[PDB]
Amino acid sequence: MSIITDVYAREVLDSRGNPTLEVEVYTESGAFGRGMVPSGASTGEHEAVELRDGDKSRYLGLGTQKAVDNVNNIIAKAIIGYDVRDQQAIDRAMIALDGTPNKGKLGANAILGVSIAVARAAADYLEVPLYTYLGGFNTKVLPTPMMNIINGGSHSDAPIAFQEFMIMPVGAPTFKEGLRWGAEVFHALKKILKERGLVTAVGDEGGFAPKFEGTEDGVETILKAIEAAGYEAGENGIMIGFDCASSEFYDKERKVYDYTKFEGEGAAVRTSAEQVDYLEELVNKYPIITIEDGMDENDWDGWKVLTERLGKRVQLVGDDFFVTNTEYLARGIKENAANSILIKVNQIGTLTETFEAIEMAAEAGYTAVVSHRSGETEDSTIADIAVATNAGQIKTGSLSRTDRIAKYNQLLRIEDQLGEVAQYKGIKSFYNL
Repeated sequence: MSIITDVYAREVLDSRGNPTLEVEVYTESGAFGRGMVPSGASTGEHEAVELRDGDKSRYLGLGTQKAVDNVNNIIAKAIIGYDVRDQQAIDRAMIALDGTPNKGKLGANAILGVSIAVARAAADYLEVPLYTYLGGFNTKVLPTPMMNIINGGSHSDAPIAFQEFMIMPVGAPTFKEGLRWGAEVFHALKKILKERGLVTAVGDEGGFAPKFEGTEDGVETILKAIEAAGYEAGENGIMIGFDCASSEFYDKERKVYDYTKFEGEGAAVRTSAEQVDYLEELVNKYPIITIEDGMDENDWDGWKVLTERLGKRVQLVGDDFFVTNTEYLARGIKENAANSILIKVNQIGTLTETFEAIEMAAEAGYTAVVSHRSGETEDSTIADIAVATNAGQIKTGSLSRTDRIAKYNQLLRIEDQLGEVAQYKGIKSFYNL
């Protein structure tokens, strides 16, 4: 009755028009779950591998017919017959079935698709909301969102090194209001960009990549839009964060942060020690609450110095530093590097391992920030994961494009359902600080 009778994958498209897959799970009783998988770029060899077809005549080699076949031909027969509620047993079964460390045989996308589909089918079976199924009875914290409002780095032609600039409505009373604050600042910013004759078309995540003069111009324009929408810049209103993605401009063989990469030949070329100083400059100069990948993915002492210097004032998120991998998170914790981790579900491949990463972080006093990918789908599972774990934060995009807005809407539904029980922690989300 609760027993899984069908597991079926198919090829669909992500928010960038590139193939991905979805899986559907049915129980004998007819309970249904669908899991869609986002795109996963790979950073190193120590991460779940998304399986692509490689046939360059078709979708530029980005097809997923192989992963789909793996679900239908290998995984389905293995998993069919399990109770839909045995999430852990099922995920482990799939890890063993693949038998390789990076889930490269069956594909991390095939495995995750099934993991999510089973969880959602289980919730449907039990007739409870997904966050309840994942987290148990004590789910209640709506996440303070960090919203990608301006893009730099490779996602831009402006002389800015940092990949993302985000706003966080840490001063809002509820998620619903916080979401409105973000939306309003976003519309004010669009208005400001039009006035300056800058481009208001959006990137993968719904933000702008305007031809600013440099990093200071960008930040100051965000501050402009924050004031224009009528909110405070600070802990009582809206604060700012970075995804530096500094690995993208780290010279491995010179061991220095080379800004000329993205900011032209006048740009600074900084040693780790100087990288930490520049970040500190910005933190003193601006209402910065969070900084992601401020150091290089393998610059472990650089991370240690940064954490020593700002770790008590600022959230420091390891994204490529940790790649949702508890082996790396464990070392960060031991070595006092970072105080936050970016959780990308498909960077690891199962919900079970995902939640293990979230718990390891939390128990070390680190925050876990559930994250979108560049290629998204109409799925909003990470909304439920964020609430399920009372994580307190989420990173799921700017305030346009349904590939982002779907998560925000789902969060609205969850808040609405929790009623008086819902909590929004704002600045108190940062228990790592």
